[PDB]
Amino acid sequence: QVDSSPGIWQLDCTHLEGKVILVAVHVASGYIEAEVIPAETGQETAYFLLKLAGRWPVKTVHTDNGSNFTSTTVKAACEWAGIKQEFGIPYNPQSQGVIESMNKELKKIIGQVRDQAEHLKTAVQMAVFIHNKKRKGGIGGYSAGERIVDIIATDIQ
Amino acid sequence: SPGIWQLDCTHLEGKVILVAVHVASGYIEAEVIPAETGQETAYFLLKLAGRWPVKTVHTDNGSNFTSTTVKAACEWAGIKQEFGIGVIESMNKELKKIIGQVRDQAEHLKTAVQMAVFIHNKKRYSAGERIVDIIATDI
Ligand SMILES: Cc1ccc(-c2c([C@H](OC(C)(C)C)C(=O)O)c(C)nc3ccccc23)cc1
Ligand SMILES: Cc1ccc(-c2c([C@H](OC(C)(C)C)C(=O)O)c(C)nc3ccccc23)cc1
Ligand SMILES: [Mg+2]
Ligand SMILES: [Mg+2]
Repeated sequence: QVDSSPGIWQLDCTHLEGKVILVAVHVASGYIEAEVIPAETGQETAYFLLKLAGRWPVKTVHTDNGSNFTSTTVKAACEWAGIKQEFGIPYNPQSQGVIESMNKELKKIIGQVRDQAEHLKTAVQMAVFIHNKKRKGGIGGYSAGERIVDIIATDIQ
Repeated sequence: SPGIWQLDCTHLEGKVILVAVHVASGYIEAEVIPAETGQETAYFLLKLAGRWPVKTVHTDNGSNFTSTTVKAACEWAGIKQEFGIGVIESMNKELKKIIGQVRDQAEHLKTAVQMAVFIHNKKRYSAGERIVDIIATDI
């Protein structure tokens, strides 16, 4: 029911200190990318999608019906880059549940490191690093950053 | 080799473009930064370090690259910095060539920069496929 194909991503906006955090999760691996955007608008979300599309083979982006995600400028970026958009209810279990859990875990890590940085965006990037490098499943287990690169490499191969 | 990166700043329309190149694959990441300072370069490095296993960053002697803030980000993330000692200079020349082709298609320079990064990394294996394979086979 939850699409874990190598090209599937879940995106959503979370909030802290009156600021907007655009977060993306590569569903199958748990790898995340986050950015603090000045406004919760299509222009900022489309620029974020353009950057994400340049690194990974993004085939599908699952979002809620938020005005920034359903905007013309996001549709133009997804269409230009060759990405499919799927809209669902905010926090729905099939297409928004993986990003819901990642946002909750991301906020927990930001709260731990917040003291270490002056700006929120810095603490957000420190928390993204900590999340993507954390090792899951036993001592010799792999991290999200290692899982994404392996999932995509074995998908190509 | 799997963790070696090169960083440099190029300029267009009075704006600063911070460009990273994964030497072994030709994969690039670029960002338009408001100022050519340590703060902007350290934030960019913090983002890059979160996706790829960056072991070394090679740069020139530019004040933004030799700053205490960049050193603090590299020390925190566990990255080694090397200064002086032309992969990024060829990538900055190719990136400007692609931006010039697509510049008409976008209003903002940053958008054209990201469109050019997409075109470069997907060209085709492609630079985007080479990085992911180099790192997966390294692991
Ligand atoms: C992991 C980490 C990296 C850099 C800093 C740092 C920051 C941070 O901001 C950015 C540069 C923009 C990343 C911040 O928000 O604290 C600042 C404003 N000045 C500094 C001065 C000296 C040493 C370090 C810094 C803090 C933590
Ligand atoms: C690949 C691509 C995606 C979106 C645009 C786009 C932009 C651009 O900016 C971002 C939204 C921030 C990407 C830009 O700089 O031209 C703007 C300001 N208005 C639009 C209106 C209608 C359709 C598209 C756009 C341009 C290129
Ligand atoms: Mg939402
Ligand atoms: Mg220079």
